[PDB]
Amino acid sequence: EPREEAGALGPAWDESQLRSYSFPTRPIPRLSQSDPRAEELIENEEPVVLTDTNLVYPALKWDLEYLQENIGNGDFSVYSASTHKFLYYDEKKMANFQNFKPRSNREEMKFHEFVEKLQDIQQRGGEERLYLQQTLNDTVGRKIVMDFLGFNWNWINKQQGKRGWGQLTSNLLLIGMEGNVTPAHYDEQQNFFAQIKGYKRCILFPPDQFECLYPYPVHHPCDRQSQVDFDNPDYERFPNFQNVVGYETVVGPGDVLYIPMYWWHHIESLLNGGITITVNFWYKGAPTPKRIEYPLKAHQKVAIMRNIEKMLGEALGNPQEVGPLLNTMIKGRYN
Amino acid sequence: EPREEAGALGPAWDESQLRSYSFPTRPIPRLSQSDPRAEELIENEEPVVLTDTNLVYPALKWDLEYLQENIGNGDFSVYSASTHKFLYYDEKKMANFQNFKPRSNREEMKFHEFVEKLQDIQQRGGEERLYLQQTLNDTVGRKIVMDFLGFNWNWINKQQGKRGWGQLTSNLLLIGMEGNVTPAHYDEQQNFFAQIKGYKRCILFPPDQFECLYPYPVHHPCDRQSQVDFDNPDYERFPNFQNVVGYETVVGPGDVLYIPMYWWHHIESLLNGGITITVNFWYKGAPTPKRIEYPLKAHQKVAIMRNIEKMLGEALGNPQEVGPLLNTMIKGRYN
Ligand SMILES: CCC[C@@H](CC(=O)O)C(=O)C(=O)O
Ligand SMILES: CCC[C@@H](CC(=O)O)C(=O)C(=O)O
Ligand SMILES: [Zn+2]
Ligand SMILES: [Zn+2]
Repeated sequence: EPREEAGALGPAWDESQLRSYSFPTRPIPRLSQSDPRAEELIENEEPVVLTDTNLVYPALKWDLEYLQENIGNGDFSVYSASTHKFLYYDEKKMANFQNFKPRSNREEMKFHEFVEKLQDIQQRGGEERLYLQQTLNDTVGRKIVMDFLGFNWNWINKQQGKRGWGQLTSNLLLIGMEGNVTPAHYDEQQNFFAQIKGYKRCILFPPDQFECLYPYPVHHPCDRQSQVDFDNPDYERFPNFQNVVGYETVVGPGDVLYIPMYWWHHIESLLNGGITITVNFWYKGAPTPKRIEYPLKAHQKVAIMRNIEKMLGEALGNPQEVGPLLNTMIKGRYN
Repeated sequence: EPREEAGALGPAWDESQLRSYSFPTRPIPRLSQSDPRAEELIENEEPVVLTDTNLVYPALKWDLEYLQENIGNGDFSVYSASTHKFLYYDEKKMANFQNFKPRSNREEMKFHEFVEKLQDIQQRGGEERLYLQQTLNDTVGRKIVMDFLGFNWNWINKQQGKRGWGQLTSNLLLIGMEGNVTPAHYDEQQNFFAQIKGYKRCILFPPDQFECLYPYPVHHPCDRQSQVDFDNPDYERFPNFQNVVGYETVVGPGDVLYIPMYWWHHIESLLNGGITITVNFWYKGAPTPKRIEYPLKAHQKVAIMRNIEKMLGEALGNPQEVGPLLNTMIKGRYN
């Protein structure tokens, strides 16, 4: 249920701001960084919302006005779409599938241009949607650098060490409009998802629900994204989606959600909730141990399936032939 | 159609001695060793019956009496079955499938014991069937050694050189009863199949008919054998068997059939034709070239599929899990 803001300022959100879907869920635990149960969840690669890390405490003051003045004059990737769904697609893989035409259009612009184009839309009441997704880099201004350095690196660096993870891969700056949705997908890296402004509903599915969520082929641009339209699921093509069960939570300013590697997640900025701001923290996972302990974990089987698809594309000399060969291998032999 | 024996001795066989099957066929070419078309077929890895190689000319005099006196006192593998079908099974793989109970029973016996047990069956009119399949080795007697040395090694050694094949792997001595059948299967080595006594109907299918013949899993004992009962094909499980087209021939004494590597073959000793004797010649194929030329040949795709199944069994730690994972990879993603 919804949490209550301090100072009797009422519920920060209410259930009417959540989109409706076909599957059940149960809540992700919301715990203190000092709670041993929170450490055991992260250790066991299960999601947990940490409420008091102060991970991005300096960034809680961030809003569009502050950022525009201080984030510098670098280029920012801004996506546009006529729908609320911002399906991610790999442009490098767009050669393998010349019949894929994305629904989101990426435009590279300056931050003040992003703010203005957002102002125009709001002014003219248009229905176009924007999502700014840009990796933080050197080009940011001095005050953002100061904020960045003020993150709680003491806490997250200990997490990185305790879990044996690799190095910090990148921080993504995410600024979306109310109602924006990132469809279900999984990432190959560990993720601390640090909410700054507004509220995001996060729905996670463990890696052992691969069978229910039907990722695209590895060579398709939407590799790692679910083929299922959560708003109109085709149960004839995706029958096991009827068995999908999620882990759900709403993160607000100051919350950090641990999204373990290979865990599916569906992320939506609450309806009529204003703009949302997030910074994520992506780390390479721990190295695979020399002695493989059976039985394998679900995410290890996912990794095997990915490797098979990759190698089959290399060996055949064309990713389009992967499907036919795989069918030939199984029809009447393993099904 | 049937060939006519020299000396006006009538047709060596007639169509009534062939079992009836559901698929069409067209004849394998019967050519002279000196015919350039025969060399081009072997070069292109297509089957051909060579009528005049003299490959096993010294062995044409072989019969049971001669062999019993001279083949020595080594052990011979003799298979028994209540059916005409002698389905091959790998005993080393019988651990992976503890629910597989073979229909053929292997007994290790002396050659005179093989002749006697065959005599008893004939005497009592029993319906039990035997198939002697034993690799020729050092234990054979002096007269068999003389015959073996008299094979046409000049011709076959040139074939081995011209085609870049590996070394001779083994010679199999095959002695079966009339009506005996070796069900459809493919071998990973090149094969010159040298008929000595009696007649065998050989039905071959190219490697690109993998989809129609439904081999067992690689880890099953019947790896490389077809799952289709040629006498009662289950078209619900094996629908593409209705599209199978074979290459057919009957080999007699003095014929040599080139069975290219990975080509399916179904071999049956003609009905009411007496005992059959064959010696085959298995060679490792040429090495795979460093630069892979696309498009791939059919047998290369078969090799890829085999390797995937093998690696998936190693990686998962259990061959029984290969099927489930492969299904998970494809359901709703590549089909
Ligand atoms: C562009 C990726 C951002 C994010 C989802 C979101 O907040 O809309 C996500 O999927 C992740 O941090 O892994
Ligand atoms: C045991 C294998 C013998 C042979 C078939 C047969 O003559 O019954 C075959 O399949 C081959 O030479 O490859
Ligand atoms: Zn993600
Ligand atoms: Zn064979």
